[PDB]
Amino acid sequence: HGVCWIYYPDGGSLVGEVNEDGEMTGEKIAYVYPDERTALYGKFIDGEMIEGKLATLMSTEEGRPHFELMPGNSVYHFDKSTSSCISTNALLPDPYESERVYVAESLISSAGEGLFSKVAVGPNTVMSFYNGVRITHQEVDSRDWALNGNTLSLDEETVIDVPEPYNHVSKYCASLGHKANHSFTPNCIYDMFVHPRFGPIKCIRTLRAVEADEELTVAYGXXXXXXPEWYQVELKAFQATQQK
Ligand SMILES: C[S@@+](CC[C@H](N)C(=O)[O-])C[C@H]1O[C@@H](n2cnc3c(N)ncnc32)[C@H](O)[C@@H]1O
Ligand SMILES: CN1CCC(=C2c3ccccc3C=Cc3ccccc32)CC1
Repeated sequence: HGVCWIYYPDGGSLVGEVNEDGEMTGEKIAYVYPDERTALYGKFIDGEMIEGKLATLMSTEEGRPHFELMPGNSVYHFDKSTSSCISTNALLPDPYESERVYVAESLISSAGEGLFSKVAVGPNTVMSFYNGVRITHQEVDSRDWALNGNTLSLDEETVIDVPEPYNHVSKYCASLGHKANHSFTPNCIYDMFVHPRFGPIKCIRTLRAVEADEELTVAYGXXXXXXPEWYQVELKAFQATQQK
């Protein structure tokens, strides 16, 4: 009857008063990120973000949230990608992600850029979002493997991709999950995420506590889709660690 909270398994949530029809519709609805603190507050229709302004969940009293707007004019809307359009605002960063990760040269030799944590956080922490264009498994599997570096399977029907030129931060920085390099001793995994802006995508989630400026890596693996040695090299070394 009063305030409804809808939690997703990823730890994010929708919160506000429902309308006469029991829908999350109004001007005082919020999406709350998995930190249970960073929030997008404002106009939602049936749970879908029309105009969310950056906010902080300051306190909750008997399930009733108290939000304060952040300074400035950061505004967001449900903006699900398509087969060809990655975003209506490719250069508008995600504010939760901006506080937790950054891109820099990978510490892995000859591995291009990598993703690094800004913060010390514990296990199972959502750090970053893997948004991209949505394409079929047929398109990915039927093309040259060298076009599939940024592909990540979403579900039975869809593969997410971050194709050129969006693989460059100067062209696309709305999410950064695609900047995480591979490792066989990763500190992170890809995981399902339901994002108020990007819709259903995947996220990067730590497997264990990480330190500030630690590089974030994920096991990509185990044969690449479509149609490398750096994989083969580390695979062997990883194997050796298991025996005399
Ligand atoms: C999903 S992107 C990761 C970000 C990428 N390094 C960049 O600069 O945009 C995957 C690509 O990064 C490189 N890469 C990822 N892991 C690597 C590794 N362990 N060693 C060498 N290169 C790696 C490969 O070129 C791969 O195609
Ligand atoms: C985030 N995504 C990156 C690409 C990826 C690959 C891949 C694609 C092209 C070239 C190399 C790789 C490396 C490992 C891999 C292994 C198994 C399935 C997919 C992948 C899966 C994870």
